[PDB]
Amino acid sequence: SKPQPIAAANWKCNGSQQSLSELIDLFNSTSINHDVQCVVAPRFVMIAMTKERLSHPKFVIAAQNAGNADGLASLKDFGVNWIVLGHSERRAYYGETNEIVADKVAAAVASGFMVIACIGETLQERESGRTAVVVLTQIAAIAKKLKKADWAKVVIAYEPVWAIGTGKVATPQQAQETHALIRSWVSSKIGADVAGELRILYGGSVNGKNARTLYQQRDVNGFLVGGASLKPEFVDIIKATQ
Repeated sequence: SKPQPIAAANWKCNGSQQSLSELIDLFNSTSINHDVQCVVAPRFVMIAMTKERLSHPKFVIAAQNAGNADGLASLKDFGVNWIVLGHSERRAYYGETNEIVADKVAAAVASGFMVIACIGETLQERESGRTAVVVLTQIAAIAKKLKKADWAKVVIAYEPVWAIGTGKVATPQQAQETHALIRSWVSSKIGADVAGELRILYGGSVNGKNARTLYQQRDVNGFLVGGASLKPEFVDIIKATQ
């Protein structure tokens, strides 16, 4: 049976204090009837106001990236206990190595954070048939820096770069193939119980209309949402996870 689903909002640099405060009031006033962990990641300079205003018991606040000693101590002091590491984008755009993100996941877990690590291929890798190789390389790099017990604090988000902000969502079939491959590797290499309890979320052009038929697939455990998370339809994406 599936582990607890997650619905995560990444606001990037978008929204004013007023527009974001309207979304928070909507979230606060929503009755959620099933078991789900909801996550909101505001820009750094909006973390304090979000902290003060967000009250729903099924919601936690996350930071948008954390590159060690430095900012981890600061975020921990401020009450923030989740981080979202956007590696598929940073790799594609700037050349960020797989070892860098692996080291960040390990350092965050050792400081007590829950971590959503975003892994994924480029348009060019997908078209050349290399999705499996690319994705398996990323998960393997992360695993090298972890011990078995650490996996309880890790969540994977499959976020192919061609689906981010483009309007081109993966089909339920494409998401299921990738999620199944990741889980299979984890079962063989790390352990069968670890694999069964791992959350694997899908991200890239998720919306209120397409979320339900993505969630039905065997190995999909929730969503990472960018553009549509700045809109009332985020509540529909939460409801799609049952």
